[PDB]
Amino acid sequence: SGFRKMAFPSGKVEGCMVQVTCGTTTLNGLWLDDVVYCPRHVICTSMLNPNYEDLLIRKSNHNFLVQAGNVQLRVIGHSMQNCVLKLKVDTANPKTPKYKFVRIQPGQTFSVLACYNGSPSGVYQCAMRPNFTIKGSFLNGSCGSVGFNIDYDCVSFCYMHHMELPTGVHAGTDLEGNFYGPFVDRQTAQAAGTDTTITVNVLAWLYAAVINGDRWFLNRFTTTLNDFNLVAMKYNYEPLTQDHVDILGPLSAQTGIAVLDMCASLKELLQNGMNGRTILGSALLEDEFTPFDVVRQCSGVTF
Amino acid sequence: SGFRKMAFPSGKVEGCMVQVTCGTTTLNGLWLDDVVYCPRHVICTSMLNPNYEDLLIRKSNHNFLVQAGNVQLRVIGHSMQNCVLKLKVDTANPKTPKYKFVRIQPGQTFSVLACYNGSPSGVYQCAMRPNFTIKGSFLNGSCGSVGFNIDYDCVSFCYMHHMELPTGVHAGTDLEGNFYGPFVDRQTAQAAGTDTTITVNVLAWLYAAVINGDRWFLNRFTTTLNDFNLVAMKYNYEPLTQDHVDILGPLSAQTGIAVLDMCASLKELLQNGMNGRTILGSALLEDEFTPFDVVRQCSGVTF
Ligand SMILES: N#Cc1ccccc1-c1cc(-c2cc(Cl)cc(Cl)c2)c(=O)n(-c2cccnc2)c1
Ligand SMILES: N#Cc1ccccc1-c1cc(-c2cc(Cl)cc(Cl)c2)c(=O)n(-c2cccnc2)c1
Repeated sequence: SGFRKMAFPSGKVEGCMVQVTCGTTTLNGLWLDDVVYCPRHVICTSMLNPNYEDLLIRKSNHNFLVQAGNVQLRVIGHSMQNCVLKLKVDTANPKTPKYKFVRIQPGQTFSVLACYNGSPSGVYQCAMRPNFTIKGSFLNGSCGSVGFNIDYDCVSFCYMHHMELPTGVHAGTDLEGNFYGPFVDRQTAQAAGTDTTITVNVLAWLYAAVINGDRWFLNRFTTTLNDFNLVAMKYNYEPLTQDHVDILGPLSAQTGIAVLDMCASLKELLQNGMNGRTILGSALLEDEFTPFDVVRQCSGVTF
Repeated sequence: SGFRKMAFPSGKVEGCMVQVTCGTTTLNGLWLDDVVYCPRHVICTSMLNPNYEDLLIRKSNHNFLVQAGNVQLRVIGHSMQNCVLKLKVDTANPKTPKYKFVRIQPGQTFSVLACYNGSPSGVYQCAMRPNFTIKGSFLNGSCGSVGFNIDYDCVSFCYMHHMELPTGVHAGTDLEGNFYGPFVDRQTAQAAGTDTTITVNVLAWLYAAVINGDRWFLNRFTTTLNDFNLVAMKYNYEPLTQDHVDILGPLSAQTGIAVLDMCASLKELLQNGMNGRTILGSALLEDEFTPFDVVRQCSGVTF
């Protein structure tokens, strides 16, 4: 029993982290096979309106210093794919895991391995917000740190860190260099859009709570999907879809509580608050656990 | 910016996890050099009053099946140190990190690598509670999972998981087999004692909040250590010591807020609640971040 914000074991990713230096800028890169991936803004000198095509044409391989621990890797090629720089190196990473690159949907969670100067610092879990920012923990030097999920022994990379926005939340790309959200790797007035709460995740966490013995929020009522969504939109929650209801199926079956029954609990909680009580140690409704996350942690999958 | 419950990178520990099987019982072991450590209750058949001296005398080396991935390790010796079994194996772990064994004080935090059948599942952070339990996330099969801190590249192991108590919290030992708290590895009526909140940690997290721009709880007042402790004891908080005040020094200096000034804020928060506001994303006062944890994450140390 118990329920914690749990990240994936990070070792397979630690073995891929390197330091990329271009000029006076240093950040992190991801070394898989004979290629190092990193944010293309490593080539900028500080930026208002950079032309990265021009900036990269003016670089050579010798301008890129890649260090894996203390061993310097020799850069033998360099190209640009969207907002990611790919540096071909002359030796393949002997620690390359089985991996793939995936672009996730908002509401999905992943583990972040925060890194500085190519050295892992810490691991934590977060979600892709509906407004395509993440609420991470990132200091200067963290650019190029990656987010990932692990299935079997395959690492699915889904995030590379590029920027902190003015509100202190974070923006980045998939491993093909495409930003999540409307953001651009430049200094402009861009800001995080209005966010919403991830309804299906909140319901997943309520199921997690029941599995762990928190039942005080349950009630005898059921609601209709349409009438629940009426309340969801009023409290700035994402609409619940039949896809979401179907995804909550296995948890609904383990606990014997129908999805629309649990929706009636969430409506009550939104309308009345918790009256000084807590759920799984929280005084607010938690929305960064997916249904998969709840089953994984409350049933026990390993990697 | 940002502030997350951050665990240490787990890879150095993943390389040490193995499966120990004795009879029909399977759990996890920790393989360092040519020794595998695991909870001694792996030799029990289910237990009301086990005599582990008798139970171990009746075992041989061949009763212990140790698997590191798929490679079976040959057990060449077996002994008992307090509540931990030590199985000498015929090959040293090639992935042994620089390590040491430490026994921590209540209020200290560590990362847990939850494991099943020798395979890492997930990593999370927790604190040793004042009542010497931890609020972990542990399913059947998790015994022998370890907790640790990492400094430089040295892993300090401080917890091995032995038991879930009736309230769903967890009990275990240091890596020398000594339980934290009064617990015993037997089936009895033992229960978690009354817990308290870790005051110095709460203050550390309030400093973390200021560093991250949450200032609404600050005020012009200061309190005396004695008058603060008067309020602490009323709300079931641990007494604040001059050692604690001194430990909060560097954070007090970075923010320019005196410890006893911050204590006045905490008194106000205990007496009045938050009035619907949050701090670092929480609606309750968080107490599982040490002062070291705050400096590490708000300043940037790596390993
Ligand atoms: N690492 C690194 C680094 C190294 C040298 C120089 C600058 C950086 C950098 C650059 C950006 C940035 C910001 C914008 Cl608005 C647009 C663009 Cl293109 C890049 C940034 O956000 N951070 C950062 C800081 C804190 C948390 N998270 C990310 C650090
Ligand atoms: N693994 C494992 C395992 C394998 C085979 C048989 C039993 C176990 C076991 C044994 C104990 C236990 C409990 C008490 Cl009260 C006293 C003693 Cl000596 C041991 C236990 O608590 N768990 C457990 C369960 C859930 C979360 N965390 C810990 C699992």
